[PDB]
Order: sequence, then C-alpha cells, then structure tokens
Amino acid sequence: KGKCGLPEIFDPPEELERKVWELARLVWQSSSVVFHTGAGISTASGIPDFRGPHGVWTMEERGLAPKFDTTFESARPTQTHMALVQLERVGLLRFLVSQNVDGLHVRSGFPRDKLAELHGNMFVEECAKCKTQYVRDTVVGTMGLKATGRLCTVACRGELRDTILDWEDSLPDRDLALADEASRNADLSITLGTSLQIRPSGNLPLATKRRGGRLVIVNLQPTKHDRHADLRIHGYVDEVMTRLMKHLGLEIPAWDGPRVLERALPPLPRPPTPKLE
Amino acid sequence: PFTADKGKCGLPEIFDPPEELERKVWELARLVWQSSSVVFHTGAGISTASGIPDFRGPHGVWTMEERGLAPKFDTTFESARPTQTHMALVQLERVGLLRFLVSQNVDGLHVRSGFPRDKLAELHGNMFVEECAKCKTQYVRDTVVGTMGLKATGRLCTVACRGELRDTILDWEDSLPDRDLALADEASRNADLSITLGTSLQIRPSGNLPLATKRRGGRLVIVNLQPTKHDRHADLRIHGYVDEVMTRLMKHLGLEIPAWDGPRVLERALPPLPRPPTPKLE
Ligand SMILES: Nc1ncnc2c1ncn2[C@@H]1O[C@H](COP(=O)(O)OP(=O)(O)OC[C@H]2O[C@H](O)[C@H](O)[C@@H]2O)[C@@H](O)[C@H]1O
Ligand SMILES: Nc1ncnc2c1ncn2[C@@H]1O[C@H](COP(=O)(O)OP(=O)(O)OC[C@H]2O[C@H](O)[C@H](O)[C@@H]2O)[C@@H](O)[C@H]1O
Ligand SMILES: Oc1ccc(/C=C\c2cc(O)cc(O)c2)cc1
Ligand SMILES: Oc1ccc(/C=C\c2cc(O)cc(O)c2)cc1
Ligand SMILES: [Cl-]
Ligand SMILES: [Cl-]
Ligand SMILES: [Cl-]
Ligand SMILES: [Cl-]
Ligand SMILES: [Cl-]
Ligand SMILES: [Cl-]
Ligand SMILES: [Zn+2]
Ligand SMILES: [Zn+2]
Repeated sequence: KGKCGLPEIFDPPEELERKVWELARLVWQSSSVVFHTGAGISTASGIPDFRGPHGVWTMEERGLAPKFDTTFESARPTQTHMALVQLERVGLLRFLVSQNVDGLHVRSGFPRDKLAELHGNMFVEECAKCKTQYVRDTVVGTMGLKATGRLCTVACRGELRDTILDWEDSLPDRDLALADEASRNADLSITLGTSLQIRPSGNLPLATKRRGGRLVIVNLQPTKHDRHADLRIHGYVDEVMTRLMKHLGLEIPAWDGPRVLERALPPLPRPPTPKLE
Repeated sequence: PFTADKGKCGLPEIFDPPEELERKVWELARLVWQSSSVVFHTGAGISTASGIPDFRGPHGVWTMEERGLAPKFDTTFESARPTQTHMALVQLERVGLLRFLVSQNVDGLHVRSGFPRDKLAELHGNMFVEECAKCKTQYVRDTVVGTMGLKATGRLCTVACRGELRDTILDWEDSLPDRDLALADEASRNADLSITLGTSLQIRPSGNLPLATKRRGGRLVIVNLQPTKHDRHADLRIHGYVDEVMTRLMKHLGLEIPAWDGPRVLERALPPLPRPPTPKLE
C-alpha cells in the first residue's frame, strides 16, 4: 500500500503566492495542459484519502478507521473540481487523468470524452457484451468488475459489471491509452492531491517531461516524483486553484447538482494573456 | 484550559436505515410546513463536509486529543466553502421558513455564506470577527483574526475612536456574548420548532437552548450522527449526514439550494422571497 502517513509540508504564504503566480505563468505559455488528480482533491468534500495523515491505508496501518463526512451520493464537487470544469470550458485544460473512483469529476459535469477514470468510477457499470457504460445516480453495489445484477438495455440483456479495479486488475485500455497520449503530447502536466505511488497512473505525469515538457506537483505530502518536478506547491489544492483562477481571470462556476456530460461543448471565450517576457 | 471537562468524546455513530431516514425527513418536512416560528441550532458537524473537523466525533479535536492523536484539517478557515447545509439555511431564511439561527461554530461559514447577521447568534464567537472594546463596533475580516480569548489583535477602530480591537473567540472561563445569548434565548422560547444540526448539545447554555422551545408545547428535532445530551427530549431524532438530510428536506419543500458567489457579508436580512404553496397535511 506504499508510503503512508508522511509528514505534511506547508509553503509559507509569500512562497505559496509566488509559486501560484509561476503556475499561472506556466498555464499561459503552454499549448497543451493535462491535469492529473487523486484522492487529495476530494478530502475538502469529506472523503478521506489513502496515504495522508488520516488516509484509509494510513489509519488501517495504525489499527484505526478512515472517517467519511459524506456518502458518495451526497458529496459535492470541491472548488478544485469546479475550477477544472471551467479550465476545460475555456480551452485551458486539454485532458484530465484521474485515479479517483469517487465519481465527483463526472457529477461535476466535466466532459467524459476529456476524462480518463484510470481506477474506475463507483457510479459506473459496464455491459460485458457491448461495453456500453451506464452512469448511475447511486454507487453501483459491487467492486472488482463483478456482476451488479442488472442487464444492458441497448436496443442485449448483457451482464452489467462495476468498473472498480481490484489489486490484480490491469487499467482499462481505452482510458490508459488516451491518458498516455495526452501525457506524452502535453508541454505542461499539473498534479493535484496524488502521491504518484501507483504504477502506471503515478508515472503518466513523468511522460510530459519527455521532449522538454514541464511538470508541476501540488500536494501537502512529498510524492514519489518530487525530484522530477519543475515546481512543487505544498498547500491545500482549493487555495492553490482559487488563487490560480483569480490570476487567470476565471470565475469558479456554480454546481447545478449531479450532471453527466458525455461530450465536451465548444470552447468559451477566455481573458487575453498577459505579456510574460 | 487543561483540566476543562471536554464532555463525552468519540461515542459510536448511529445510521438510520434508508427507509427510516426517508420517512423521518418527510416528518421533518411536515413539521417545518406546520410551524409558525422555526429556529435552527448548528454546531461543528455542519462543517465536517468542508474539511473542518468537529470536537466530539470519531475524529474530533478532543476525541483525537484523548487518544494522543491530532485533528486533521482538509482546508484553511479562509479556503473553507459553506456546505450544502449552510446554503440550505441561507435559502430557508430567504423564503421566510427560518425565523432565527443559533450557532456554536467559530468557523465564520454562516457569515461567509451570506446569511444575515441580524438573524444569527454566534454564541462562541467568530474567527474572522474582531470587536472594538470602546464602541463595540464589529469588523468582519476576509482572514482569521490572529488571537483567541478576547485578546488585543493589534488593530484600532476606524469609526468616524482608535479603540483596541479584540477577537470574539471565548476561552473556557468567558461567559457568552449577552446580545447573542439574549436573542438566541428569545428565538428558542418563542419558537414552536427547534431543529438541531451536527451538535452534541453538551455545552451549557448553548446546548440547552433547543430545550426552551419544548416549553408551551414546542417541537424539538435533533439531526446528528452521534447520540446528543438531549436525545430523550426530541420529538424526532435523525441519524444521518446533515447534507443528505437538508438536500432531501429542500427537495420536499420545493426549494433550490442557492449558488455561493464566494465570501459575502450581509448585515441585515432582505425582504422575504416567494415560496411554494404548502401541501394539505392532516
Ligand atoms: N486538500 C488537499 N490539498 C492538497 N493535497 C492534499 C489534500 N488532501 C490530501 N492531499 C494529499 O493528497 C495525496 C493523496 O494521495 P493518496 O492518498 O496516495 O491518493 P492517490 O489518489 O494518489 O492514490 C492512488 C490510488 O491508490 C489507492 O490504492 C486507490 O486505488 C487510489 O486510486 C496525499 O499525499 C495528501 O498529502
Ligand atoms: N456531516 C455530519 N452530519 C451529521 N452529524 C455530524 C456530521 N459531522 C459531525 N456530526 C456530528 O456533529 C456533532 C458535533 O458535536 P461536537 O463535536 O460536540 O461539536 P459542538 O458544536 O456541538 O461543540 C460545542 C462547542 O464545544 C467545543 O468545545 C467548542 O466550543 C464548540 O463550539 C457530533 O456529535 C457528530 O456526531
Ligand atoms: O481504487 C479504489 C477502489 C475502491 C475504493 C473504495 C472506497 C473509497 C475510499 C476513500 O477514502 C476514497 C475513495 O475515493 C473511495 C478506493 C480505492
Ligand atoms: O470555541 C472554540 C474556539 C476556538 C476554536 C479553534 C479552532 C477550531 C477547531 C475545529 O476543529 C473547528 C472549529 O470551528 C474551530 C474552536 C472552538
Ligand atoms: Cl476511528
Ligand atoms: Cl466513517
Ligand atoms: Cl456512499
Ligand atoms: Cl493524528
Ligand atoms: Cl486557517
Ligand atoms: Cl433575498
Ligand atoms: Zn450490452
Ligand atoms: Zn470603536
């Protein structure tokens, strides 16, 4: 279960402020920006992470229990989830790679054709026969790609299965392939609340480094790949992302409740870019 | 500070099965529709879903301290967003279904949600609020006032005064603010419905205010994951996440939960907005 319960790092405010301006600078200059997210971007909605001070695995190692302040169904997308919605909407996010099974990116209204859900989604079941996916309003009741008890309704009666990978299960080929292509082709990869400890998910941001790409890591704890980052920001991702959006001249949009967007809409207008050099 | 009785910490959580939860939220809807004067009492449990830990929960400040462990914050107080529950309370006031709001929370989230300060009793103070010792003018800051226990913050009153500004955060020995307690008590006594949300009700007198509503035939509803001091006196106890309860409630009452435009201070309640017609009940 990897390195659990590592101490947190807090950049002092002055340093925190300068690094967020540097991130702004990087977003403005990059043609292709890919965001990698993990459990840390949902901690501010009451969903514990895995390896943080009170993470699932960290609490288990100490003979304690993780604490949920929400159900998966009653969780609201964080300020960070909604910033990513807007960043995609105005063309500043090329693609979004997530390790999270908590369903919050989809329910935020983030376009599924710009999202790799590497470890699956608790609300998503898949027909074994035709591979048609169903995005449900409640958590699918099983994990480990098991029979849910429901049947495909495609004009098929195929066995529906959860999309939650067990330890032995290889990542979905479609999601990993698009995630890998996005990462290789990106000139900026930004990581938000992941420790980058899982192979290959944790390694995707490193692929951006190939052919001169830039890596930014936003995380309260040290990550597996700190050494490879051009910029490491140690603070709460919500604070980092609200400062970034303010610098970029972008509103964080209202969440109208759980909404599924299959396909990315045409790009909205965005502010003009500052002079940088 | 050190010997201070911190009460019953870390009691087991109780979860109503979904059918019972759904039935009880419909009963709560029935009570709200029938009540002339509805008063909400909130504590630390309504902020857990924004990453601020409570005091007496499984992972609360005092519970964790008892076991030699630390509470965990997933936000700063300045970056915390009001929960679905905070914003539901905003709307319930706006459509005239909330008479008054009594809070033990120092986390600044009611004010910052845009809830009107003239319908809010902040019994234990507010981390973002400093007060002039000379003229009692309050200042609602964008960042936390850096001191606790009614201490000198280092800033001076700007009223057309130069009075010493002090934090509004009570220490253990400090009595409640007289204005906030007085209005909270009056609200509570005169209410025919008190709804408690995410408080264990263990603090005197804050936790006792909801019992005052029971006087002259009032009804008490307690929403809480743990047992509370006054469970025996409740007409209705709901054991679930306050966000689930309040979203289902708003749905039943035909109310949208409004957008948070970011931290906004409202000094005075605005005129009442339209609300849905009431169902036939009896
Ligand atoms: N608000 C916050 N702001 C910034 N960082 C945060 C915050 N909250 C927590 N963190 C950090 O966020 C980091 C979360 O790292 P991990 O807990 O490993 O989550 P993963 O998504 O990378 O786990 C990958 C898979 O492993 C599992 O087996 C599952 O299959 C997962 O899908 C921590 O370092 C915190 O310091
Ligand atoms: N999401 C949730 N949904 C429902 N209940 C919840 C949730 N999260 C927590 N709870 C419950 O929320 C309850 C929180 O109770 P306590 O932790 O005693 O907070 P207080 O506000 O009453 O503390 C009063 C004062 O004492 C202090 O010294 C300070 O002065 C405080 O101002 C728990 O029983 C949880 O089960
Ligand atoms: O890979 C995984 C598959 C299933 C789960 C299950 C629950 C869970 C627990 C958390 O604290 C966060 C989360 O998002 C989900 C977790 C990881
Ligand atoms: O009465 C009080 C005075 C000061 C404080 C300080 C911090 C604090 C800790 C929490 O976990 C929640 C909260 O809202 C505030 C807490 C209570
Ligand atoms: Cl526990
Ligand atoms: Cl739990
Ligand atoms: Cl759930
Ligand atoms: Cl701890
Ligand atoms: Cl803070
Ligand atoms: Cl209004
Ligand atoms: Zn099928
Ligand atoms: Zn003054």
